[PDB]
Amino acid sequence: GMLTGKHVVIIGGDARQLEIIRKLSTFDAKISLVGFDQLDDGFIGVTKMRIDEVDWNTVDAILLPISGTNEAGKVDTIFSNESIVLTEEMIEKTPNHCVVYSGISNTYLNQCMKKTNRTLVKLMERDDIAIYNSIPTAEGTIMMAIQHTDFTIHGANVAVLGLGRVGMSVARKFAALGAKVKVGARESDLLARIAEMGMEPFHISKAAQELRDVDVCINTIPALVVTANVLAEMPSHTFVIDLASKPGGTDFRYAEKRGIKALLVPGLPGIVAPKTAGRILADVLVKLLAE
Amino acid sequence: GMLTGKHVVIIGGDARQLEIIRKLSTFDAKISLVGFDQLDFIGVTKMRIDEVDWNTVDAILLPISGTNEAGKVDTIFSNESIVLTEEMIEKTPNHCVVYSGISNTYLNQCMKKTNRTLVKLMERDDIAIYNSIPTAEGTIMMAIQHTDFTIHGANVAVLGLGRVGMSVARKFAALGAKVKVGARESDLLARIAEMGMEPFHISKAAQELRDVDVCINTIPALVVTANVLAEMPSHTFVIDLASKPGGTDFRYAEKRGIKALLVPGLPGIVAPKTAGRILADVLVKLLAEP
Repeated sequence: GMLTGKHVVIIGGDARQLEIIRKLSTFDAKISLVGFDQLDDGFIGVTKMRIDEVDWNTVDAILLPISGTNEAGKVDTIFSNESIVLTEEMIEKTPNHCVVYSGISNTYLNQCMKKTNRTLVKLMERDDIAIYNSIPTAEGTIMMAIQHTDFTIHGANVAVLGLGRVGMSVARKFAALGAKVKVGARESDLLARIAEMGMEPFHISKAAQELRDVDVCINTIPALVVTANVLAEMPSHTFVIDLASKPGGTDFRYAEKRGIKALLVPGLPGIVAPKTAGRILADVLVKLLAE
Repeated sequence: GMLTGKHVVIIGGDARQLEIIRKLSTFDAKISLVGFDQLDFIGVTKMRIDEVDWNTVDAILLPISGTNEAGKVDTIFSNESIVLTEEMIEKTPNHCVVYSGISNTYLNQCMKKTNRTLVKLMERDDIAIYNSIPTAEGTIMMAIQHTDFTIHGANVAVLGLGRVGMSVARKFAALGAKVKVGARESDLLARIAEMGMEPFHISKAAQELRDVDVCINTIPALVVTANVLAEMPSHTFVIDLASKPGGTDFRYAEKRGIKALLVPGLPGIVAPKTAGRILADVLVKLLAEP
């Protein structure tokens, strides 16, 4: 009865959340479930409701999707067509010890927490979770690159921008699939690592020169790197997949203008491996809530 | 190795034909295009089937699928109906070669009766191996798309280590799946081991596929039998890449509730430009031979 006597509100999400809802249930947690009216299924301890029906002063924890909220406090859900906004007013009704869990945050969300004096846990800041999550993200990126190109990834020129937690997983998989992979980064240790991985490193400051023959470009850097000048030198058929958190790292307006297909693609793990991704979150959540 | 003086008629096709047209134009072949009135290409003459100067055609290039049993030639670049008849073929010079991917009864019989040579490009080992690449990509794309779990760490079986199977297995292994490959011949079982994968004798499929998440068939024989499917996990996804009717008992699969798909044409679906380039490269060589 790990989570016995604990009350959590689960607000929105995707298929990943189904794994979280299930595990928390089995551990005897009380669960108020918002944004899942389309969810035909039932679970022990789970009560579906509207955000305006939540009993805030008894909630030990608020579980938001990996994406958190938007700048207006709006929470995404694929299990309802209903709008869900998480306000400051709601959060202040919670007990002092109430903790909010997300994947990532933003200014709006960070500001709510700030002013309401509530703790916020951004699960994606845990390098381990971030690394595990890079696996389905890469899978989704590969699936997309294959789907949206009229040529094979095998033998194509592929650039990955950034050799962080995701970039490292993404680049490795394009290479293992037969792409000629080049990775852009600023840090010398990272450029060294790229070389060690048998890939072609380049200093990120030379993107414009280095991307002129690239067929597929995957951005992981959370900053404007795929600028107009970069885009201007790219082949007309290039596919840019931007994995960086909104607004990403691409001049989408310019890409569009010069006819380069560029997409900002979040939530890939929820789309391609929701069971795997969700169970990972569920496992960590059970542990964290049980502290 | 130019094709100057060569007259080729390209009848119908799809996006892969665009790359064939482009190579041939570069190699200076004279090209009559039938069923592309919606197109726009430099160095080509668009026309109707009924307008072709057969008397001077050195080669007829058909879609990968050839024709229907009535001689109909499909195209996505025109609303015009096209049927290649014996009468047309008969008026080509004696040396005229017809190129397709595969053939059928109609085509085989036109060729027999007119005494013209037919080349079925899909039968070539080189073409088969090149095409295995976009096939493997399509397969990976599909496996990723249809599963709620990562392929990384999943149990994946590939049946057959032939032309297609080797490429398919290699790519799932690169993706971090735990890959087992079924084959009959001891040399292929050896190769599977050398590739870092788990081999198993094809005759033990029923037994070895009891814990498989994704099963990819490449064997053009009934190997994913009722007995095999009856032992597999309920959630298993079967992708059958073997030529029709494939190598799976789809009717038992369906009743058993096992997801099983017969998936032809991956190269044309996921990479028609590469598929077209592969065809173009062989075609320029074959077309330049005396």
